[PDB]
Amino acid sequence: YGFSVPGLYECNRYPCIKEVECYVSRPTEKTVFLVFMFAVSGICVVLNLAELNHL
Amino acid sequence: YGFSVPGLYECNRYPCIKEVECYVSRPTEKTVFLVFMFAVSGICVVLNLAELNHL
Repeated sequence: YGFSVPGLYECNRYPCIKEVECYVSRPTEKTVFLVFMFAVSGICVVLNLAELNHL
Repeated sequence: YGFSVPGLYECNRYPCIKEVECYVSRPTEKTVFLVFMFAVSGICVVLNLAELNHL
């Protein structure tokens, strides 16, 4: 997924003719959710590594 | 105009986004009309040249 959800998409899949432009819903909220989940998962990873090192 | 009227056109003029496809009305009749007018004009040109040469 990367780190952001763009508001525009360029699509060239059949049956679309040549290349078309499509528009996404709530890109900003989805970006915020993505970043927050990444941060929480990183914290979990750090704590798990600390535990493993302690063992 | 050339010698034919194609049935499809590819257009990339503002405000159209990128390139779009457009469809023409009665391409075959217009092609026939174009060729017929060209032939008649050519006959007229030949006759006029013959007259001028005679003078």
